[PDB]
Amino acid sequence: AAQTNAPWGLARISSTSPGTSTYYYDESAGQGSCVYVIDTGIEASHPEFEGRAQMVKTYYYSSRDGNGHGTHCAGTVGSRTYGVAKKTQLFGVKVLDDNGSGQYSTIIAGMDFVASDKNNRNCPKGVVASLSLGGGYSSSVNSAAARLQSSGVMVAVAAGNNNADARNYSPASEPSVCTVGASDRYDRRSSFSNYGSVLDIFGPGTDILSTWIGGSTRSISGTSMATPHVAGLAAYLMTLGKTTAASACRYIADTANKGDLSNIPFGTVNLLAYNNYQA
Ligand SMILES: [Ca+2]
Ligand SMILES: [Ca+2]
Repeated sequence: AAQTNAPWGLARISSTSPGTSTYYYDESAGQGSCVYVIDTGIEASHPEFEGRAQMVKTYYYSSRDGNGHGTHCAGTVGSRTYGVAKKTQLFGVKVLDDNGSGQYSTIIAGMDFVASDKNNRNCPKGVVASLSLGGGYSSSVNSAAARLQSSGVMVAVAAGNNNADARNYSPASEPSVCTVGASDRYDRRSSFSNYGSVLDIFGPGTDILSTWIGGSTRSISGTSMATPHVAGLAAYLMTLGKTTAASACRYIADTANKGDLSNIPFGTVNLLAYNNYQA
């Protein structure tokens, strides 16, 4: 299948070179997989989700996304127009308030919730969790991410936007999950992206168009945006049977575009997420 005039990030993950505008993907499109977006919530009623999104848990007064951030990330995972895996099922877990903030205890609870809740869902091709959040180092937050991964969920997390070594941020610094940096449309490391040996992979993160609240769209930047590209790609690959939740991060790194990025510090991987599609 081919989506013409796609957002640049989608085109980039289906190309060996920058500058293309078509997103090439297998029609299966993540059908049968499930992605939990652990964030500010998801505007499930947005036409772009086609009824495939639902809120399953909130830690605040409402399950509504009053911010936009969660809806944007969910859109990059699985919206019709802006999504990597266009037929996946999306589950929203609201651990961040409408200002985009949350305590570590709540974020941890949200991860442990997903590890249990997945056992109640029909996700035959597998389960992914996308965490576009983080803050300073916490061994408890890292431990929760490790638990979620261990329970059989592919965990993708943002590297952070401090232009620093991600070793000092959580859950970015947990080695067992998939830590995602951001790149721009000219194959440069995004100027804000964290780096370091704990990074597993890069995805598109600068000027990413996706869904927003109020049934709208907008373009924003961050490692928050790169992370759902990788989460969606994992769901897509799991549906194709190419990999499993336990080894998807490794498989994505193995099959990535290598050496394409510039402004990568020595010691950080030069790997860009790639779906290896061939018609
Ligand atoms: Ca290349
Ligand atoms: Ca890792």
